[PDB]
Amino acid sequence: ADAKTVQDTVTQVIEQNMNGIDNLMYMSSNSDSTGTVQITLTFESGTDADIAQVQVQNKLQLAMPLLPQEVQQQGVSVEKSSSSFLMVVGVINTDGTMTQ
Amino acid sequence: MPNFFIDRPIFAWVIAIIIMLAGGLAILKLPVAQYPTIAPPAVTISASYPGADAKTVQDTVTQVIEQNMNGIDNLMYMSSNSDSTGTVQITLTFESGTDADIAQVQVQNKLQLAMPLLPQEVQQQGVSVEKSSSSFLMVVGVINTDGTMTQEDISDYVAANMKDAISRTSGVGDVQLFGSQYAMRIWMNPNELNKFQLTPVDVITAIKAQNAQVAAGQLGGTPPVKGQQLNASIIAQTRLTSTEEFGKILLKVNQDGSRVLLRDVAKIELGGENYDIIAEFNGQPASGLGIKLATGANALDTAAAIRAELAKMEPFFPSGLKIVYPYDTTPFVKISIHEVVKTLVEAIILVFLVMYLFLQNFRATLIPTIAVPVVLLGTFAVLAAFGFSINTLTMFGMVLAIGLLVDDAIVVVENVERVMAEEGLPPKEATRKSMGQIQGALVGIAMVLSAVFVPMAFFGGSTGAIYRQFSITIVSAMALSVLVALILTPALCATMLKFGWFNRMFEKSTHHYTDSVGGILRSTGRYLVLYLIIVVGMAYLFVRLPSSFLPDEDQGVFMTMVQLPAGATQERTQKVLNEVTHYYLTKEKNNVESVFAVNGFGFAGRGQNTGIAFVSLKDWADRPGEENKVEAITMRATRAFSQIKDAMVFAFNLPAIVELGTATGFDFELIDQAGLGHEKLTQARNQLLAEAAKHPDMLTSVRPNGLEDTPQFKIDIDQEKAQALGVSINDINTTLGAAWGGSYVNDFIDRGRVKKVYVMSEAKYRMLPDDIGDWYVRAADGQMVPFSAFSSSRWEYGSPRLERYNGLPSMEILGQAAPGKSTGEAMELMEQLASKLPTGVGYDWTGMSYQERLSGNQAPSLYAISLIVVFLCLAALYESWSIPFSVMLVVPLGVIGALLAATFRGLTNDVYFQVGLLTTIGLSAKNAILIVEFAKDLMDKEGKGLIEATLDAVRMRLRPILMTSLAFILGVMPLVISTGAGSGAQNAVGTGVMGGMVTATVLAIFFVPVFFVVVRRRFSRK
Amino acid sequence: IAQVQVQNKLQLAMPLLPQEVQQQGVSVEKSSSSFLMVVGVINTDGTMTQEDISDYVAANMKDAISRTSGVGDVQLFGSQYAMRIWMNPNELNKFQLTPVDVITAIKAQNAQVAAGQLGGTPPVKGQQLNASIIAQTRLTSTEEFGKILL
Amino acid sequence: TAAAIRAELAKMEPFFPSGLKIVYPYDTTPFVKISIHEVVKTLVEAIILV
Amino acid sequence: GVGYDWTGMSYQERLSGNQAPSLYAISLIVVFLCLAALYESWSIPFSVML
Repeated sequence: ADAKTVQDTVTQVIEQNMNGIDNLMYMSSNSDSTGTVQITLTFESGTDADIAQVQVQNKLQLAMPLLPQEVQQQGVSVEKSSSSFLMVVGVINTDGTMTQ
Repeated sequence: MPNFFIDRPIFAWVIAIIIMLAGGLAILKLPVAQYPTIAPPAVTISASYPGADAKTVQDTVTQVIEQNMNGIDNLMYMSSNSDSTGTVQITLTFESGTDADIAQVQVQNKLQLAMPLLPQEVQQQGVSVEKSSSSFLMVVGVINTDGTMTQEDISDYVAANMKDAISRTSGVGDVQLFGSQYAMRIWMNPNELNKFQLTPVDVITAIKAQNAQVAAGQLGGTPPVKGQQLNASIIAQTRLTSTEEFGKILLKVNQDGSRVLLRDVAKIELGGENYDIIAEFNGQPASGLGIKLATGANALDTAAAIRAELAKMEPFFPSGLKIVYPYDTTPFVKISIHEVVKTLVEAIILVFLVMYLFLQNFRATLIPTIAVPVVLLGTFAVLAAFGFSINTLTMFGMVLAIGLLVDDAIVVVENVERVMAEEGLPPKEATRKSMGQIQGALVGIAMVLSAVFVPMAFFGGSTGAIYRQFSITIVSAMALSVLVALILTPALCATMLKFGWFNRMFEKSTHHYTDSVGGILRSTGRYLVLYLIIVVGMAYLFVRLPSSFLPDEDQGVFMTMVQLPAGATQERTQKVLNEVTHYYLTKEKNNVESVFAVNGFGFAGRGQNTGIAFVSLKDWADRPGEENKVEAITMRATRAFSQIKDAMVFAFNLPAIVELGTATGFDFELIDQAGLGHEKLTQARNQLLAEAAKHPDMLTSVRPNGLEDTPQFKIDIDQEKAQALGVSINDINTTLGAAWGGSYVNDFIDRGRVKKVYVMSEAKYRMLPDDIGDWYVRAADGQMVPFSAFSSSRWEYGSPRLERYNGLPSMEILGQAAPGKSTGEAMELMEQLASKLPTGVGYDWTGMSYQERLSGNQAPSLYAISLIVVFLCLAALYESWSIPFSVMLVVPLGVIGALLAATFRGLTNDVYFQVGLLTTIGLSAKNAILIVEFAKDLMDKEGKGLIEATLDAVRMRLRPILMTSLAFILGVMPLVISTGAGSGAQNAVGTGVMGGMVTATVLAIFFVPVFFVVVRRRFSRK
Repeated sequence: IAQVQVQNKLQLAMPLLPQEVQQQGVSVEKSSSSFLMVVGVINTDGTMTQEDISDYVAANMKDAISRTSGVGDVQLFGSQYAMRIWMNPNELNKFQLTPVDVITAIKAQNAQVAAGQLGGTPPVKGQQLNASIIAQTRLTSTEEFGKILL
Repeated sequence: TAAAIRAELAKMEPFFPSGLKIVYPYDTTPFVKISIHEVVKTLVEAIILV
Repeated sequence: GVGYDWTGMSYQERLSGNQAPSLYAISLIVVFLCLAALYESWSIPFSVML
C-alpha cells in the first residue's frame, strides 16, 4: 500500500474506533509508504496498563472487520508498549566463519 | 471525647474545615448521571448476512457462534435472535460484579475462534461484539431544511465531518450513527444484461479486478545492485473513486469490437449502505447520531460540551441543514438536581425557624446552620471516596436522611438549653453535663442506625444495587452526623450560648401533656391493647398495599409504537407514521415539540412492517396543565389512535430506569429440549398460551414476545436439470442472491474515505414473484438460460424471527401479575401450566423473573439479622437484658401513617417509600432511646421513681421532638408532596415520611413511657 | 489476562495455519490439568448404543456444562454424530469418480443460500406485498444425502 | 463449581430419552466435603472434651 | 487552522508546572490548619506562617 491510500484506508478506521477508553491521555499514529501502521495510545499515569491494553483490544475488534483483507492477513498487533530499548546485546564473528 | 474537645475549641473548627474543604473538594470530582450502574453487564454479539432469513441466518451463523460461547467466566444465561432481515444478535448476560471489560474480551476472544467456521459473506460483513447498555445521554438530530438532501446524503455528512468530532470530546464514551454513510450502489438490469449474455457473476468478477489495489515494489530498497543511486515507491493499480470510474468498468468484449460497460448494464449512483430504515424528523429527512455517557464524566459537562462542539461545525454546515436535539437526559437531571439541593437548603431555613419559635436565641438557631451544611458537604466526600456518583438515586438518598442529620443538631443543642436553663450552670460548664446524658445515648443510636441501613446494601441483583445507593449514602450521612455531634456541635454550644408569641403557651402545654401520660396510667394495661390493634391494622395495611420499583416519572419524551400486520411494507408503514407525525403536531400543537419517526425498527424485531416514533415535548414550564403531562397525553393518544386499519398504533411512557427491567411482571422462556421442531414448539406455546387465559384470575397480556410465522417464496433449483444445461449451481445462486438480496463486492475510496461497494438488481426487477422471469444465467456451453428452465417455486410458511434461550431454541412469552395477585404467585401458576405441556418441552425464567428467582425475597431473612443486631446493640447501651424491648416497640408506630398514605393518596410500596420507611423507623427508635435513657439515667443515678422518673424524662424530652419533628414535616411537605416537574419519585419519598412521621411523633409521646413502664415491672416482679 | 495475552499472539498466527486446522477450530484454555470429576451417562433400558449415548451427551448436555462458569475444560468421552460418507473406491472407479467429485457434489447439494426478498427494500412506486425468498437448505437425513446427484 | 455442574445436569434430566441416566463415576469433590466435616467434628467434639 | 500541542517529556513537564501553584497553597493550608489544632490556638499559626 501506497501511503495516503493506507492511512485513510486502515489508520482512520482504527482511530475512528478508539473512542471512550478509561484514562486516555492521547493517541498518535503514523501511516507509512511501505504499508506499515502504528497507532499509539497513551494513558493517565497510574491507570492499569493490562486493562488499558484490553479496552484498546476491545475497541479494535470493531474496526477490524472493515480493514483490507490483506491487512487482516497480516496481524494488527495490540500490546503494551515502551519507547526506548533498555539494552542492545549485539553479536559478532571473531574469525570470519560467518558473513553478515 | 466530647468533653475533652469542648475545651479544645478551634481544633473542632479544624476538623469541621477539613470535612468542608474535602467534602467540597469532592463536589468538584464526582461524576453526575441520572442513575448509577444497576443492570448486570451484557455483551451483545451481533452480525449480518445480507439477504438472509431467520433460518439460514440461524443454522449458518447463530448456532455456530453460540456453539462456541464456552469456557467464559460468570455467564448468567445466553439469549439469541435470528430474524429474516439477515440479522443475528446474541446477548450474554453476566453476574452482578463481573468486570464488563473482561466479559467482553472473553466473548470476543472465543468469537474470534469461531470465525473461520462462519459463511464467507458474514466474515466480511463483520461480526461485532460490544457491551450493550440502553442508557443514552442524548440523540442529536441532523435535519436538512430546504429539501436539498436525503436520508443518505445527510447520513454521509454526519458520519464524515462531525462524528469523530464528537467521538473525540469530553465524556462521550460512544457514538452511534442514525444512517448509513455512502456506498457505491450498482443497480443491475436483467434486460440490459441478458442481451450482452452477462449475469451478475461476470459483473462481480469485473468489479473485483478493476477496483482492487496491487503491490509492486520500489527500486532497490530490498537488496539493490552495487551502488544504486535512485530509490522510490512504484504505485500500481489503486481503487476507483467516482461513480463514473465505476460506470466505465469494462464488462464485455465480443467480436466486432463491442464495448460493454457497467454503465450499460446498471445504474451506478451513490447511496446508502443499507436501505430499510427511513428516519425522518418532523416530516423532513433526518439522520441523527446518539451519544452514550462515559465512565465518570458529567452528563452535564460532556453535554454542555457536545453543544459547544456542535456550534463550532455549525458555520460549515453547507446548504440549509440544522442540528436538532430530540433526546437529552440533562434538562431532567439538572432540574431534578437543582431541586433536592433546594429541598436541602430549605429544610435548612426551617431548622432556624423551629429554632426561634422555641429558643429565641439567634446564636442558637445559627449552630445547626453550621452543623448540617457540614455533614452534608462532608458525606459528599465519603460518597466520592467509594466510587459513588451524584445521581437521582444517591440524591434523594441524602434528602431522605435530612431528618436524621437535623435531629442530631437540635437534640445536642437542646440539652444545653434545658440544662443550662433550670437551676443551671454557665455554657461551658453545662455542655459538659449535656453530653453525659446524650453522650453514651448517641454512640448507641449510631450502631442501632447502622443496622436498619447496612442490611439494605446487601440485597439482590438489579434492585439492591439501587438499594445500596440508598443504604450507603444514609449510613454515611448518618455516621458522619454523630461524628459532628461529638466533635463540633458541643464545642460549638459553649462559646456561643447564654419567642414572643408562644413562650407561655408551651409552659402550660408541656404540663397538660405531662399529665395526660400519668393520667389513666394507673390502669396501665390501657394502651398495651390499642397497640395490638395498631400493630395489626398495619399488618392488614401492609399485605393489602401494591408492590413496585420506581415512580414512572414524566421525563422529556415518550413514544408511540406502530406495528402493521404480516406482509405490510415500508411505504405502507410510512402512511401510518404520517398520521402519528400529524396527529401529534396537530391535535397537540401545544405540548409536542418534535416527532422523530423511524420506519423500520420495532419492539420485538425489525421489518418494513414495524415502526417507532419518538416524541419529545416542549419544556415543562410550557406544559402547565396536568393534562399537559405524559400519563395524560399518552392516554388521550393511545385511544385517539385506536381507529386505524391494519395498524396497531399505541403510545407509552418509558420507565424511569431506561436501561433496566420493565413492569412488575414476568419474562418466561419456553424451551425445546428434544429434536422437537419450530412447528412442534409453536403448538406447545399455543397450548400454554391458551391455558393461560382460562385463568383471568392471574392477569392477561400473557403474550408471546415474538413474531408469528409468515408466508415465504421458495425457489427450488432442480439439480438434475441444471446438470444437463451448462448451468452451474453457484452461477444460479449467486445471480438470484445478488439480484434480490444484493451483494457486497468490495471497497472503494470516495473523497478520502473507505466505503463499501454494493451490487444489487434494480428495484423494478425484484418486486414480484413473476419478476424472476427476467433473470437469466449463462450455461458453460455459452447460452443464456431462464430460471423456469431449472427451478420451480412454491409458497410456504416460516418464521421470520427465530429465538433461542441458553443454546436450545426457544420462544419467549411475557405477561403481568393479576390486578389482584402477587408477582411471585403468578410465576407459580404459570410453571404449573408448563408441567402439563407435551413431552420434550421445558421452561426457564429470564431477566426480571430470573432476577427475582435467584435473589429471592431477602427482606425478612435479612431484617431478622438487622433486628437481632438492634436488640443486641441496645442491650449494651442500657446495661440490660430486657430494657431494649421498650425501644423496639416503636418500630410499628412509624409504619402506620407511613402505610396510611395508602388512603390520603393512591400510591405503591416502592423503593422510594421503603427507604422513607427506614428513615421514619429511624427517629422513632432514636426518640425511644433518649426517652428510655433519660428515664433510666435519673432513676439509676438520682434513684428517682419507678414511674416518677418516667415523667421527669418524657417531659425533659418533649420539646426536642416537637421541634425537629415539625421542622422535618414542614420541609418534607414542599414540592415533595404535590408536584409536576420530575415529580413522582419526589412525591414518593414524601408521603411515606410525612404521615407516619405524624403517627411516629404525635403517637410516640404517649406510647414510649407506656413501653418503658410496662417493661421493668415485668422483669424481676415475682 | 494470561489467557488474554496468549490469544493475542495466537491471532497473528491464525491466518497462517492450514485452512483445515482453522476449520476444526483452534482453542485456548485456562484450566487445571487433572479431572475435577467425570459425569457418566448410561442407558438402563439397554436401548441406546455407545454411538447413541455419546451423541445424546454431545448434542444435548455438553454445550451448557461447557458454558458453566469455572468449567475450564470439558472432555467428551466419545463423539457427537456427523454425516458420514464412507466412500467405496471400486464404485467410484466404476462410474469414474474421485472423492473430489463426491466432495464438489456435497458442497453444492448441501447448502444454505441466502436468496433475497420480494418486498425488496429500495421498493418501487408503491408496493404492498413483501416476503423473503427461500432457496436451498441443508439436508437433514442420511436419506437425502443419499439421493445426491453425482 | 460442581454445585453448578450437577445443578445444570438437574435441569436437563426430565428430558432424557427412554432409560438414559446419569452415573457419577470418578469424582473428587465429595472427599473434600467429607474431609473438612470430619475435621470439623474433631473440632467440635474436641471442644466437648475441653 | 494550524495549531499545536506537547507530548512525551514535554507534556509531562508542562503539566508539572501548572500544578505547582495549587501544590503550595493546598500544602500550606494543611500546615496552617495543622497548627490551629496542635496548639489549640487560632493565633500562633499566623505567627509561624510568617
